[PDB]
Amino acid sequence: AKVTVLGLGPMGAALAGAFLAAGHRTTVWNRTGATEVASAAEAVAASPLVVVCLATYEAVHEVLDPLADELAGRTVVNLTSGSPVHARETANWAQQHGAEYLDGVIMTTPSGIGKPDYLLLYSGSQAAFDGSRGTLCALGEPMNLGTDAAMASVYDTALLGLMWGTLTGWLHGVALMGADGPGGNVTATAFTEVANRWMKTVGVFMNTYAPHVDAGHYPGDEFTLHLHHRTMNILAHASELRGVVSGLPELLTELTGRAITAGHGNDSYARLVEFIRK
Amino acid sequence: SHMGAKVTVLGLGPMGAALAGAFLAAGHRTTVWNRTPGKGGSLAGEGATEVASAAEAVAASPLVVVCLATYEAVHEVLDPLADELAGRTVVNLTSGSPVHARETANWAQQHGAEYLDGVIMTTPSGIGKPDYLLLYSGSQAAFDGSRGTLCALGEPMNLGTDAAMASVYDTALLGLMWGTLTGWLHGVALMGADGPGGNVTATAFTEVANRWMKTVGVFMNTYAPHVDAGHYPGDEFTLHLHHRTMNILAHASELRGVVSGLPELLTELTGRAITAGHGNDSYARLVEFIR
Ligand SMILES: [Cl-]
Ligand SMILES: [Cl-]
Repeated sequence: AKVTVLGLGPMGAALAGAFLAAGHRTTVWNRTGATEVASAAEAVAASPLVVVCLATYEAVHEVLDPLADELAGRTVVNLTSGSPVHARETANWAQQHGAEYLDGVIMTTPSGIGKPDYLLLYSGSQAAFDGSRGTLCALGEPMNLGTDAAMASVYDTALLGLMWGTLTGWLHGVALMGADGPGGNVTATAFTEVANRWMKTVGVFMNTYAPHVDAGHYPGDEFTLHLHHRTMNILAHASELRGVVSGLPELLTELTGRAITAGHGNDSYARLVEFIRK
Repeated sequence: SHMGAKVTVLGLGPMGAALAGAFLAAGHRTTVWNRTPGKGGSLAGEGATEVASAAEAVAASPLVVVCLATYEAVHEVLDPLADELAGRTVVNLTSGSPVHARETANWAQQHGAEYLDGVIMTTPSGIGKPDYLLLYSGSQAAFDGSRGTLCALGEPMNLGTDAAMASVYDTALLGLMWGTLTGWLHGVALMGADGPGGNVTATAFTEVANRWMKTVGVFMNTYAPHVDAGHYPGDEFTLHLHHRTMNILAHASELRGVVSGLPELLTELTGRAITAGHGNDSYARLVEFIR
């Protein structure tokens, strides 16, 4: 399959190599076995699928706006990182000039491209995703978020916050396990061996609590917010004894405490969405 | 019927009665006791033997599983049975402190009982299900000799030889759970909010999130040797990048009215690491800034 990569930076060059490794006829172009052309006009003309990874959405428009007429009948997969509004604006512009627009985000570094274990998230034209999915598989596992092009930007930000939340609880537990004391002086590798098994149950919690959020009904069942707050105060006590100062226990008891004061102690953790949202 | 291994459960609260049922369902000759009568339920009809005294329950099995309200109650029940427990295996799944676990273990060693201190990483309805964890620490002889029976409750993991480890592990794993779930709630509120690419349901985001947690699990496994080595190479995701992308999350959350305190925590923690000159280092370098 013919595919054009616009932008051969660290990530861009990784994407072009993934297409070549997967047996695609690849044309490349950079602002600074692949067939490199000297102009973006030539690159766009060489393929019906044009993948874009530029530094900013401003760079995307500076390169693509002069090519407004050349893009009719083509598919534009824009993996550039940017805001939800810029993804929507580029989607509308592409729709104006007759191009199928898929906005995407790469959920790994340049060295993760080509490996099918890393995710790339796309949102926008469904005909583009379905028609291009086999080619996009060269870069990693493709997921279709839906029809709104701006979804990929929001998802990346929301998934990074989930990652940092996980990693901050992990680092807190690592220091907790490493501190001197009875049952302490455990290495981070030993703790993480158990932690990664435990993450299967944490994933079950998230799967259990998402319908709670959507329904506005948060049955506490066997793990009420009373018990969360109860055990969070033990974590804060243990952390103060073992010298672990991460700010997490203060965030958690204050959040649950506000929900308890509101009278929702008999609810599940998902009720706490009402206390971080507007 | 019930010709499997003989096991006693002390304590018939919701969790203890769940443990007894799981032993029965696996076919074990199960003797049960509770500090107050009438809390056996359908256990005796399911094949268990309820006895009136803890001394009688202890003498009925070479494996004694303990699940009471507190370690105070543990000590009150076990203290009079010092000689009765000599030569037996005591598996104490009561929730408590590392010191109480250690006090109980040292008492057990004093009187000739093999002691495993454990924690159950689920609720009573999770006992006997799939992939739910029970963590044990203490006597390796007890773990290896009792493992086949303990599998009736859930997936057992041997944490090591220090009996107090299980208590510390439970507290550390809960913090990891709350950190994950608070970042999840943050993403839920971020995704559901108005705006381009928004108004996404929590269920839709979570299906994507549960795929993403495989990569997040790789980050933890990658960073754990960093902490143990004291060497935090940033590679292609440095603390500089973390901090810069955290500011986008902070501004995006501010726009969409998501107020979790997570973004301020992350930028503050990474900010001190960069000010100290470790911006090129990995996320694992931050362990020195909470230690
Ligand atoms: Cl670039
Ligand atoms: Cl009790």
